[PDB]
Amino acid sequence: PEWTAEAVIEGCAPLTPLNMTRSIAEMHMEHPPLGITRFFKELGYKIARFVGQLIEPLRRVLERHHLFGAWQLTSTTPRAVFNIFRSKVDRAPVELHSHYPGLKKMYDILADLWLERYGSMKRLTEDEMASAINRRGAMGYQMDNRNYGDLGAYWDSGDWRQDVNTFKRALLSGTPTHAVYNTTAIIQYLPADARLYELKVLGGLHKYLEKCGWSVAGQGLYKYGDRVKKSMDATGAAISEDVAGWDTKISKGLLTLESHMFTKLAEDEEMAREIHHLYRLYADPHMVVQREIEGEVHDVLLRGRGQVSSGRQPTYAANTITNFITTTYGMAMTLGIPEADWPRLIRNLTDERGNRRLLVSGDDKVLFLRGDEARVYASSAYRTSNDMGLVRKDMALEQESEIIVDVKEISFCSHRYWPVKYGNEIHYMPVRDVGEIFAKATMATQEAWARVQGLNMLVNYHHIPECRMLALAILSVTRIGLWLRDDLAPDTIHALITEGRTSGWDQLGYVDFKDRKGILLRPDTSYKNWRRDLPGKVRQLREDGQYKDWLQR
Amino acid sequence: TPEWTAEAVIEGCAPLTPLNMTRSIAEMHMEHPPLGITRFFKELGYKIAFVGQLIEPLRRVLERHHLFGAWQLTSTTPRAVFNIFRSKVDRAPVELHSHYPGLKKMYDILADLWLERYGSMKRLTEDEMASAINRRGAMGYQMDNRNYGDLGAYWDSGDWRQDVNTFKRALLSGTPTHAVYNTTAIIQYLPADARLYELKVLGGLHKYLEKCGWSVAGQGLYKYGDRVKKSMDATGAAISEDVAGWDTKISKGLLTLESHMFTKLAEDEEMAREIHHLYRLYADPHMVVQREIEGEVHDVLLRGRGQVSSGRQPTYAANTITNFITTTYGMAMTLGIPEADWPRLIRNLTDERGNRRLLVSGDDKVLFLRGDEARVYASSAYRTSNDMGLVRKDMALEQESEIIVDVKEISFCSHRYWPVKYGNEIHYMPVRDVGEIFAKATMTQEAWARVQGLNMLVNYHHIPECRMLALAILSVTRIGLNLDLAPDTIHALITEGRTSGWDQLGYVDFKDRKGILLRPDTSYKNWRRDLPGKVRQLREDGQYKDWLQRMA
Ligand SMILES: [Se]
Repeated sequence: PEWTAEAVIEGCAPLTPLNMTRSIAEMHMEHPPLGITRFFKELGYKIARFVGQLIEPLRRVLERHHLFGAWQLTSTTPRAVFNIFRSKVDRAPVELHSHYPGLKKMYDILADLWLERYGSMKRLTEDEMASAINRRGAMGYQMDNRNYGDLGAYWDSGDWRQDVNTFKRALLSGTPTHAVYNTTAIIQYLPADARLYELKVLGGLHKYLEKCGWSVAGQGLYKYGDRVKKSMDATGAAISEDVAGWDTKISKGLLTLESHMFTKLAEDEEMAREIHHLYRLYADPHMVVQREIEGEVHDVLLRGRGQVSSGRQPTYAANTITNFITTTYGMAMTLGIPEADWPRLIRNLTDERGNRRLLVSGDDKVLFLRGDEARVYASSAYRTSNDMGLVRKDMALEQESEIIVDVKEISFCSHRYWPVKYGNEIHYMPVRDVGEIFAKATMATQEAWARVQGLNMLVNYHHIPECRMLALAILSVTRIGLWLRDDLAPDTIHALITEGRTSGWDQLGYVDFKDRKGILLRPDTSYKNWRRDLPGKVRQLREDGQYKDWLQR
Repeated sequence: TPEWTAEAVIEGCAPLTPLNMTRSIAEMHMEHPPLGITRFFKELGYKIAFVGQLIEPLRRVLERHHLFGAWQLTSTTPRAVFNIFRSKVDRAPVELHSHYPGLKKMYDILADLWLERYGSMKRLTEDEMASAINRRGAMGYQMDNRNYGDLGAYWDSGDWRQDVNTFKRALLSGTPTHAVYNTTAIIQYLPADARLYELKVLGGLHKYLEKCGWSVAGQGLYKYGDRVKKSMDATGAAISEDVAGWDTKISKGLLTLESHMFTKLAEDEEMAREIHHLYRLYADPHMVVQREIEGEVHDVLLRGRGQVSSGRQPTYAANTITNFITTTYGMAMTLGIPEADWPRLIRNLTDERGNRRLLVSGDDKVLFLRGDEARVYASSAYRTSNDMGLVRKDMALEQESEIIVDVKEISFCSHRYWPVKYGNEIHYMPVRDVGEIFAKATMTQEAWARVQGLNMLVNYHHIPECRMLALAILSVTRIGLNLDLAPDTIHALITEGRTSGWDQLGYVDFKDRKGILLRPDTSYKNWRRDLPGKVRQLREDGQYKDWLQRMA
């Protein structure tokens, strides 16, 4: 119903709403709006086998002492879909605060460092686009009638070349086609022709992130732990605070600074107008979310103001940049760093020099500081993020930050990092609750998709014994011939970790036996019987194809 | 029509039987039948066709009183290349002699010692390769059509990854691709993909040598004199004898022992097959040399048997191993050391214990012995090396060896070594004819010159004219090229940081500044006089620093 006024950000082109009458009509609303949301404006509504068996003998201890989670409601009813929307998404971002000129100055600094060092940003190419799509992606309501199976099918047909140009021409006129977000359970995504356009236009942001020492873009999970140890060694204190529902809290004001920075990176004038028009869409999101009232399912069209959508490929790069800026800003403000040193500050963070480091990935971030500046930051830095509504999760509003002094306690990208011996080298490797690893590996071509999880798990989680054995069991049960290949050997793994200074199955280390507790499986009777029965269990599932014995390693 | 002698059949060793060279020979595009005017090689066919300006005031003195010549002022006509080759390379190695059983035992003893102590040998990693290749290296005729600029452009492209596997797979099949040597003026080399493969397979030999007390592998030249003094201090006499054209005299029989030894070092059986197949190539060398007859330039494909090519990355490591084994075998035989003590002898030479010491680098060797055993070695040890054709350069066949008793008379790696005082320490530093030093040092051009400036300052600061030129080079080249050095780095290399400053970097004595070193006469003083102005005259738009201030 009643929105606050927007912020007036000097020096920035405003994200004026586009003419959405064409895109709204493609959704085919029938009935007037009910209006039961507190921030979103309703405009109208219309009437609507391999990994699992391999881990089944471990399922009971995984449900009881770990986060396997058989408590998945499977089908999210339309009533539950709307309930999640109303509690998590239907909340007004904080638009009015006094930090935009400071934040803008830092967006400008980062943009200038990037142009100075690496030049202007280009649209993605077809091969760069081809390597980045989720071929399993959905088509969207506005394009189901064209009958493609998914994104990969619609990509292979080459029909996207004309839809993307059609989408681009409609967007640049001010009256876009296919501009209304679809939702699933809340994941928000535009139709597939819109997603290839925004991937082509903004996909280059990832390239800059590959050059920044405070980003992990284009690095394997196996590289993260040493980066955490490296940053911790140069500082000694870390602050890792998650924000509750980060996507839902980004303001239209911050999106304006995002658009302003990205247009500044555009190589030509037209590309800048494309980026700007994409953000006119983003800051004025229209989406269709299901409800259920009196046994009747509705598709509900709702209008919001400037949040961040789940299923846009640029979101990761965009969230990563904005999380870095806002964190460095609040940090610089709290520590009293003068504006004149802000260029050196961003430069140093990018180059990993000095005694302050950041690691940022999406809404996930770790701030590294010396002991004295950590205490200063911990006592008051929350005041600035609270002004912008970036409220920290599971903490009281004004609780002082927890200061981490043990590198094994630093959580980042949902993992902690422990030292694992590789020959005479030590490298920090990821650990999380093995229920979560196993849950992803089995839910989150079925024999084809299973063999990827086995290849994934062996490279990334070989130091967790149960993860190596499930990986070797997956590889023994999936058939041959369906960076990591059928010929995946330790030499491939040692090159990723130690650049080939180690070799052989013998030099792939494990975690200490004492720490195989808590998040990892305690080696108990259920574990021993799983291991004892594992070779017998790989033989009963094998069918038809040719196979190799892996558990012997 | 050259008629080779019989080969040698060495017991216990896999023979280096020739490879099917048909495919690799066909890659050279030969057009005409052989002329056949070589005495040893068999012709198969033929086909048709900054620093400089800084030292210029010393050009006259360097050309008359030192070994400078007129650098980069002449090139070699094709007739001259073939004369060079016909005189130096076209000579049969000595394959038939009685020393192969004794030599194999020591090859076996050394291989067993390394395995026991340091484990098996692995192929180099991609970082290990990258940090050892010669980026300006040539591509080879068989690879010019791929339009790479040099080896670095080839390496940075990542196209080498499959070519090396393609080379590997052709080699192991017995019919290699790209196995014929190219030549330049005589340096011989395979195409760039082959040199990456052979560096990958055999590049690990270097790691073994860095652990041997008789090797200077992976040590800077600034460490050599102290090694010479330390070996001299433990012995009292030295014999330093150069072999004329060492590469041209290694036999196929000796290559069979090298291959035999390195296959034993391999960490798995397919590595062993790769090494042996590479030596099936080395022992059966095909190369293309130029010649000129009646005004017509030829590319002549020639086939020989079992000598050593220089444009091969493992050649250094292989040569110093064989140099050590043949020298250790000759000394043991001549001194009457029984076979049962050969394991301890090799171990002791590796550990720098006992009263016999060796220093080996390529074909350069110095044998350190007590005065008594030095007399025995000098009077007959040449018999054994003459038997293997390793004839000593510039001496009669049976001239007794020169016995050296003054540590400063010892030549090793083209240098002699004089004591230079660093604070209260003495360290032996390399000296040679400064005409050679300046000649060796004479875009990428400015970057290259500045590296010669940093190298010369590190290695030759004790030579005054060398320090001054290096400081001049450091003042005339920009800051920030693609190569901050201070004396704190130099002392760290020489005295482990026990000394410090410019004022503790020693000089040679004034009296010894003659002969090989420049005499500080009128040409020298005028050169020093005009150097600051020539430095300013040669500067271009970069950011420079003055270095001449660090002397006078
Ligand atoms: Se395992």
